[PDB]
Amino acid sequence: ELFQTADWKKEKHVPVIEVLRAEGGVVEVKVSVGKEIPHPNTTEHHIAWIELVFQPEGSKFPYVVGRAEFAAHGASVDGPNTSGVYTDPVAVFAFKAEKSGKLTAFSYCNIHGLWMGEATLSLE
Amino acid sequence: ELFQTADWKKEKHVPVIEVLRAEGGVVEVKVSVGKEIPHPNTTEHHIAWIELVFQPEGSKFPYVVGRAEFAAHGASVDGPNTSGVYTDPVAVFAFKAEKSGKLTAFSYCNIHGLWMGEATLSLE
Amino acid sequence: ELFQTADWKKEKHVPVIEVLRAEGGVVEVKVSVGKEIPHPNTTEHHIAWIELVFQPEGSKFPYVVGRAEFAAHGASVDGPNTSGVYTDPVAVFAFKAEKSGKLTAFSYCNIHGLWMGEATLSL
Amino acid sequence: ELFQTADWKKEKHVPVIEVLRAEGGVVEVKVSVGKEIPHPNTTEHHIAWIELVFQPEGSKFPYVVGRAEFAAHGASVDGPNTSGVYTDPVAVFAFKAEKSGKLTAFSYCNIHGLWMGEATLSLE
Ligand SMILES: [Fe+3]
Ligand SMILES: [Fe+3]
Ligand SMILES: [Fe+3]
Ligand SMILES: [Fe+3]
Repeated sequence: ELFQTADWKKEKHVPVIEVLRAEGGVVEVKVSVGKEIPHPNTTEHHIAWIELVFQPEGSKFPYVVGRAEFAAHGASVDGPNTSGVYTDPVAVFAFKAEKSGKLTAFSYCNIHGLWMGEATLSLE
Repeated sequence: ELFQTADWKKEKHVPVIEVLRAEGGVVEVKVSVGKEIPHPNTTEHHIAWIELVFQPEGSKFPYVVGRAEFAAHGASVDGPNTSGVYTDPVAVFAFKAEKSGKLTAFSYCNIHGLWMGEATLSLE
Repeated sequence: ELFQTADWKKEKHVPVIEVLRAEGGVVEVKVSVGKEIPHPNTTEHHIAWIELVFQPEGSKFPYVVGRAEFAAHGASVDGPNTSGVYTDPVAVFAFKAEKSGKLTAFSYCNIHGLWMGEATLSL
Repeated sequence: ELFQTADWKKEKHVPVIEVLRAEGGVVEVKVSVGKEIPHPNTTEHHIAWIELVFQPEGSKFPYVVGRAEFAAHGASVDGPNTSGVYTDPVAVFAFKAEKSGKLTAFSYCNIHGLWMGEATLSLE
């Protein structure tokens, strides 16, 4: 596939999905790349975005929940890696849901292609 | 002007910026629309996105930090407002920042136009 | 498989890729959904975006070329399907390329899930 | 103000709006940065996106027509400016429009901040 699923040893790209809460009709999911072992974030090499998808049990189709773009990577008029602003690739999606189902996240590294992570959403 | 800046009495559109955390050279900034008086989120009327901008003091130009798209609004093959999935218009942007500066957020209601909120990041 | 690849009879979802120009590696690629048999575009049911990916031959990784979001679906303060403005799901991606390779397009319908189309770029 | 409107001399940033076609109730609008004098497109410096907004005359609010992201700027595992792939900052937006009205375009250079362009759609 275009969508890579297994991280290499020394650099992490697979978007990791953490269900922070799922009860009372409401869900909070954090998705990150390189949470424990940071991926580079330079003008030349960085994670550009994460998109989260959710398919409720019994829904014939999945739904895009949302997308987070990480847009600052240090560039400035003074050269690459000079602005002191770098957006970390971690996003929090809050959404209503009524059933459990499957979470899929996609992410993109500007030089290492496309990536997919997956997790079950158990709604209390 | 195109970017509206003062809420109306009954429905809330101005994006609200909150610094949640600033430690270790990383800032976490929450942006939300309607945290207190919730904006509608239906198939026909919803907040589509929030974009955050940061201009460090002394920087000649502002930088986009990132953009969050809130993509689920209830639509399904069964009709509007039936999928049970609605993305809340709240995002958290985690970024490296070296200096105090000005935070500006833009947001969009699909029927009520474009909006802007502003806040100050003070690092000392 | 989240990415559907085969259209239904009555409603068209697969992003169709047309290379308009590939000369001197100045490349224009049009991508559309429902070009000949239009997909609905209402407040309730529409194509929300198309994304184009290109992997040059010899490149170990693919690159996102760009993404086009189609944001207007007739919503207004007067009700659904009243603004008079609807964005058609067609985009043109202009880019430079040095080698031939593989194009992949992705698109999304707010109710019928995710879709993929593929084509070859021959410079 | 954040949205700059007047180009410098050496380098063009203002997005230029052109109505290419208007028939059958559908309008095609091209928006580009640097069509005469091209803006740089390097791993370090590039136009990242253009967004188009349309407000039909008599409509109390504007509508975002759509957004185009130009995501490739030469980065590869071989270093900056080595992939062979660069996305030109030109987009075409095709949309149904019933009425004349005002077109606004926004664009972003990753080191030179935010930009605005304006034009009139005349349908008679
Ligand atoms: Fe990487
Ligand atoms: Fe509203
Ligand atoms: Fe559909
Ligand atoms: Fe520039």
